[PDB]
Amino acid sequence: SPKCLDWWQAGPMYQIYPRSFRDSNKDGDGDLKGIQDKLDYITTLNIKTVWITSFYKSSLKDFRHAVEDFQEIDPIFGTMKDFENLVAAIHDKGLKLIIDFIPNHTSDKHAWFQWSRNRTGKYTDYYIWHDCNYENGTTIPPNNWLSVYGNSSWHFDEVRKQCYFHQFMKEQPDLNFRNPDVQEEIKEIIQFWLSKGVDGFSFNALQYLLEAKHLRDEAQVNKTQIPDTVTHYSQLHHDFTTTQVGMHDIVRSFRQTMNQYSREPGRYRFMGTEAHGESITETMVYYGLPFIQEADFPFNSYLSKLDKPSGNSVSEVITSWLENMPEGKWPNWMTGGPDNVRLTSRLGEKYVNIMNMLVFTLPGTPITYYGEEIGMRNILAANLNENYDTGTLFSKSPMQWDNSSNAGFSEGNHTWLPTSSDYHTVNVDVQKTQPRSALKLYQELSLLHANELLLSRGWFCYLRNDNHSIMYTRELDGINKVFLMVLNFGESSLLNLKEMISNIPTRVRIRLSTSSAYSGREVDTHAVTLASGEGLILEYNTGNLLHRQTAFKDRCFVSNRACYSRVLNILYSLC
Amino acid sequence: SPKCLDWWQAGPMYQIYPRSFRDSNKDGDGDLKGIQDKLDYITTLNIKTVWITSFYKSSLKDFRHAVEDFQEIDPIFGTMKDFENLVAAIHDKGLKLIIDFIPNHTSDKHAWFQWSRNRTGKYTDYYIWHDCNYENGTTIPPNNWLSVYGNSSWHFDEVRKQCYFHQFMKEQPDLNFRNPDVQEEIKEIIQFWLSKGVDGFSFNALQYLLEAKHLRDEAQVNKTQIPDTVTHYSQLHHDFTTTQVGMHDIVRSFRQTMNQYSREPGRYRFMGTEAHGESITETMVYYGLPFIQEADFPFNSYLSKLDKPSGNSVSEVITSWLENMPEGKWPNWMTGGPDNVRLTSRLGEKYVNIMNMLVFTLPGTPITYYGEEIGMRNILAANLNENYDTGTLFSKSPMQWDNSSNAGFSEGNHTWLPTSSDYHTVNVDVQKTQPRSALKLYQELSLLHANELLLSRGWFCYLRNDNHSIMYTRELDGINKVFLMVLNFGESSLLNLKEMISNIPTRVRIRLSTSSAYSGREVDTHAVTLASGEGLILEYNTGNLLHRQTAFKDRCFVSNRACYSRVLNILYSLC
Ligand SMILES: *[C@@H]1O[C@H](CO)[C@@H](O[C@@H]2O[C@H](CO)[C@@H](O)[C@H](O)[C@H]2NC(C)=O)[C@H](O)[C@H]1NC(C)=O
Ligand SMILES: *[C@@H]1O[C@H](CO)[C@@H](O[C@@H]2O[C@H](CO)[C@@H](O)[C@H](O)[C@H]2NC(C)=O)[C@H](O)[C@H]1NC(C)=O
Ligand SMILES: *[C@@H]1O[C@H](CO)[C@@H](O[C@@H]2O[C@H](CO)[C@@H](O)[C@H](O)[C@H]2NC(C)=O)[C@H](O)[C@H]1NC(C)=O
Ligand SMILES: *[C@@H]1O[C@H](CO)[C@@H](O[C@@H]2O[C@H](CO)[C@@H](O)[C@H](O)[C@H]2NC(C)=O)[C@H](O)[C@H]1NC(C)=O
Ligand SMILES: *[C@@H]1O[C@H](CO)[C@@H](O)[C@H](O)[C@H]1NC(C)=O
Ligand SMILES: *[C@@H]1O[C@H](CO)[C@@H](O)[C@H](O)[C@H]1NC(C)=O
Ligand SMILES: *[C@@H]1O[C@H](CO)[C@@H](O)[C@H](O)[C@H]1NC(C)=O
Ligand SMILES: *[C@@H]1O[C@H](CO)[C@@H](O)[C@H](O)[C@H]1NC(C)=O
Ligand SMILES: *[C@@H]1O[C@H](CO)[C@@H](O)[C@H](O)[C@H]1NC(C)=O
Ligand SMILES: *[C@@H]1O[C@H](CO)[C@@H](O)[C@H](O)[C@H]1NC(C)=O
Ligand SMILES: *[C@@H]1O[C@H](CO)[C@@H](O)[C@H](O)[C@H]1NC(C)=O
Ligand SMILES: *[C@@H]1O[C@H](CO)[C@@H](O)[C@H](O)[C@H]1NC(C)=O
Ligand SMILES: [Ca+2]
Ligand SMILES: [Ca+2]
Repeated sequence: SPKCLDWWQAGPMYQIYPRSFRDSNKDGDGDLKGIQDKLDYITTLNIKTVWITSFYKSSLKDFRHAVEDFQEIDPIFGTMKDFENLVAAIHDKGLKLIIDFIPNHTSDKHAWFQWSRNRTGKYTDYYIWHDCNYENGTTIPPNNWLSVYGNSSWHFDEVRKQCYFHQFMKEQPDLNFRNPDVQEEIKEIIQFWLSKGVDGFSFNALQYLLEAKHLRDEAQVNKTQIPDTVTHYSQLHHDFTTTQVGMHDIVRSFRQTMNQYSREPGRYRFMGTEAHGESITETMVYYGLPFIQEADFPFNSYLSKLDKPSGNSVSEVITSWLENMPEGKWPNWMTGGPDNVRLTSRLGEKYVNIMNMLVFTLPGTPITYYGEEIGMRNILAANLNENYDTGTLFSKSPMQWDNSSNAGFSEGNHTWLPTSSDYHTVNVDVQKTQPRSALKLYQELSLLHANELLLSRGWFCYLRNDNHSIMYTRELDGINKVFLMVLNFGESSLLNLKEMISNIPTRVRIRLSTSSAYSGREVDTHAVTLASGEGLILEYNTGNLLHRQTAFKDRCFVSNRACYSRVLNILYSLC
Repeated sequence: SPKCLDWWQAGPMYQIYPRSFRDSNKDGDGDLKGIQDKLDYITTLNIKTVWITSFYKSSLKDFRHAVEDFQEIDPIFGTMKDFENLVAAIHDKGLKLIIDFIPNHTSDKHAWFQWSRNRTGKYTDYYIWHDCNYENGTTIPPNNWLSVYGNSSWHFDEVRKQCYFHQFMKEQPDLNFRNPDVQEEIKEIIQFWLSKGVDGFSFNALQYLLEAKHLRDEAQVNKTQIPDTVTHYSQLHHDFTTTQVGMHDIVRSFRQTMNQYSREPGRYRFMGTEAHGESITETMVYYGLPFIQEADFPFNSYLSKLDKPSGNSVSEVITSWLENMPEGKWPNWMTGGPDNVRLTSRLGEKYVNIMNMLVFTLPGTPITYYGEEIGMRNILAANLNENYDTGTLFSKSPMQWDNSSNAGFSEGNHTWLPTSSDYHTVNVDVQKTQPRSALKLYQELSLLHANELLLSRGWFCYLRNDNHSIMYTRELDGINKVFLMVLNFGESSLLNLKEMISNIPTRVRIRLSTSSAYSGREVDTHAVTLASGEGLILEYNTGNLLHRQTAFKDRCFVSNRACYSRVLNILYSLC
């Protein structure tokens, strides 16, 4: 008898950017009270977890953040009581809530830093201070290290008369995780939010926690370049400021703090991490070891990087994640996020449905960014008098609920960001009346994913794939039924499935289709037609399963194998 | 009720260089059968653990080693049966046996390497192979990395037509610990020796297990130096070939393999490591974490580095180890070893006794190198027709047992190394007849250390120290007795102890003294005389202990605090 799937394994996650979900008090900024009013809509999506990005008291709301108090709410989002009412409303709905945590830096207005730049007490080495020659407005940094946004990562502080370190903007001084006073502070921040009932954290920017103690220069990517023109982050090799040797042991103490709150059954606290962008073998380290426990999964954002809808492009993201993942770990598929271009603008409107069908039929936890379920798109321009990253700001446009003032988001006259011009046709109210929309298909896949027992605990055998088409099967032993997903990223195709499967009848029934005209229509596997961005979930009966054979041992995947008993009507792991 | 001390915590360790202990078959090389004949002498020293350095089948017996078979014995030392008879003899004596393990490299005659240089099967990537331009006997290495003994660490292999990596000599190709086939091989070597009854391992050269995958050049210590004259290891910064990010996780899997054999009580398997030479904060990482288990202790060889007998020199080694050590860990004190100059030649013959008294009264496990108990010294010259390191060879001279042929070591005409000329006066037989010798005092400290309950579980308060004198106290709460160790590394001293302690009577009795004339003589703490290399263990009665006060909270140390009950007659941890 195998162990039940945890709540973070069983249902999709829904990532919300709280300043753009729903506005309650007519001021143009979303708030925690507005998320509580729309909890009913989240349960129609069969969502399991709500993931709210940062809402702490912040002096900078971008550039990975500048938090002035890790135990407070920013005023625009509400108060501490408004958050406690939201958590009670989320739990009584049967949902879970995970929140963003960034432990790397603070704001230069944090009380810890105003005490540190004065050498007040034990706060003197909460940050990384160093002597640097400064005069006439010019400073000589202790080394050639560059900030992620590009300039010397050392900044002179006139009060302390030294230089402090920052990986990000100068408003974001880096905390010193080599001393144990700072790790006790972060330990107390975790315990404060886990006490309020938060079901887990998403830790971001963990690869920047530690830097080399010797403070030696980095090696330039171009060896023969004049050292005074090195100002771009991509012009250096980052061997001393990223993923130092003691970094994963700090992450493991975060996990051990969260184990104190995850003992009682039903209240396991989730831990997730932002993946290393340029390396997938460094990402799989966060999965932990057979004897050392770490993150529950690192968030896989490699599907949200693709800017060309190709068959070989998607196929490569899938196999590379499942090949490198440790043996019995849980995959996850994130097709969009706050800092990448929305799916409709990146790939095209004809690919919205095919992409919802992909992440819901792959093995693991599908993670959904708000607006992706209705085919939302990037806004073309904005006018913001606040410090934001204009390269990534346009995917945070307010949610489109109906055809009304500000797409039914604010009920005021102004919103912090403009809504898309096509909210008259693309909105939640309109899409849930028409029979086959982007929102309707999402609700059919979310419901299918919930109660199938074949998509949640079934094997995954990835069949061959020419470009422009992806095929794979989900199957469990004692079920006598398999799902066959055919996804066509090409211009068209009329392909023969009897050649490819060799385990398929001549008449199979269509369980679901993105075009949605094939409601329950049967098809003949001799000649199946796929119209350039269409996907089918075929369902039929068979005994000879694909993973039993020796030809497919290499391309079948399962997290924890468990056969099914038609007699006893239970999963059992002995098989 | 606190947990009992393990066998590696309770008694001293005795390090034996097996080729120089005792020769059985007249061939001039010590063997495992010769160690079994002298087990009686090891129990007169009250030794708990025997530590035998490497004896595997080796093509190179120095330069950290070149092993041709990790599951065989070198012929000069005996056979597999001779080892099984030695382990049975060691256990039936009540002793433990730990052995050396080096997992970094092999010999170029290993079967794994003769299969790897031919690309035979899965052995093709057991080692680190790379393409390099070779012609006319000259080779262009893949980067500027240097071997520890100084030259390019890449060597061209004519059969494979590539370059292989070696941190040490070219006869020692480095294993590839990034693939899992090699870590399964080392896992099976550990299980093979733990099955034979070996009670633990000493892992050496663990900081060299991993190297950077990118193979980028190191940074020169002298930035403006011509790159073709960089041939010394000390001319580079070793950021890519030493202590890479995944190294401690490989050590932790070694520990987890040894936990399968350490479950039954009385048979815990010890794990020790060779310390990082130039850094003490990197050494304390091997102690592990509160939640991740690693080495039981890293071997502290900082006492064996001192080449000047100074009071401030010894005092600095002691405080730096106890300050940086994690909270409840076990210290260890190694005053000599196979690769450093013996204690008599490094400091002087007048400092042999004072150094035995130091490591036996400090808190932790004292580790003894064979010959140190009788005041052995380095030989002046040798004539070896084998590849050895002449800089460190002279501390491996054969053990001096009596005034006979070859100091009673071989019973043959030749020995692999000559014995010291002064074996007529310095030998075990002579020293155990005269009343107060180096061997006699060692047996009194070893016996005192065994059954005292104050030196094994007592606090350690390090009192003030002018140069030329070291004072410290060992005390437990419910015992009503304290030991006061006065060690004089200066030229002479007549010091007043009533000024320094303020808890001491005017008449205290001498428990032990290196000069040994003070057998049971009482002394007056008004004027105590110490003759330039003398040490006293003073013993008296008091109630107001030194660690109870607030002035000494900073300079008292204990591994696991536990008071003593005069009524119940047990240690209890609630105090
Ligand atoms: C580093 O910081 C400076 C701070 O001013 C940035 O400034 C640019 O400076 C050049 C001339 O020195 C101007 O032509 C640019 O207009 C400045 N930038 C802006 C946005 O006004 C500089 O860009 C930074 N280096 C980076 C980001 O690589
Ligand atoms: C690395 O940088 C050097 C110098 O910046 C580049 O070499 C050329 O140097 C001359 C100097 O007189 C410049 O006029 C050229 O513009 C430089 N070339 C380029 C492409 O910038 C060298 O090419 C750089 N290496 C690269 C770009 O790989
Ligand atoms: C690197 O390896 C070479 C291999 O020969 C070592 O050789 C020395 O070479 C110089 C001239 O090239 C001779 O004068 C020396 O006598 C050679 N050494 C010996 C021991 O004979 C060289 O020393 C090595 N580099 C080191 C060890 O730093
Ligand atoms: C680093 O190396 C350079 C060059 O090897 C040293 O600079 C001097 O360079 C001239 C070149 O004409 C030599 O004649 C001198 O002998 C070099 N000086 C020395 C001390 O070797 C530079 O000094 C070195 N840096 C050090 C040793 O810190
Ligand atoms: C700055 O320093 C002064 C004196 O050094 C101190 O009185 C003041 O409280 C400090 N400011 C802060 C914000 O700690
Ligand atoms: C003052 O600033 C100028 C900038 O042109 C600089 O060259 C000079 O060294 C500075 N001198 C002092 C004393 O700060
Ligand atoms: C949507 O809103 C517009 C303006 O508010 C209105 O004219 C239109 O009738 C609405 N749509 C429907 C279906 O009622
Ligand atoms: C919003 O602004 C409009 C004019 O811009 C004004 O007529 C209206 O009263 C405002 N609404 C609120 C709630 O203040
Ligand atoms: C060397 O290679 C040949 C053929 O490639 C093979 O027959 C031989 O066994 C190899 N030698 C060793 C020691 O494996
Ligand atoms: C041969 O060796 C000489 C060494 O003087 C070298 O200069 C030359 O490049 C080499 N040529 C070939 C073809 O190996
Ligand atoms: C030690 O050995 C020498 C030579 O074997 C011998 O002359 C001497 O008497 C021995 N010492 C004692 C105390 O017997
Ligand atoms: C040792 O060598 C000597 C001469 O060097 C010889 O007389 C003696 O017999 C040898 N001993 C043995 C055991 O071979
Ligand atoms: Ca940092
Ligand atoms: Ca290695």
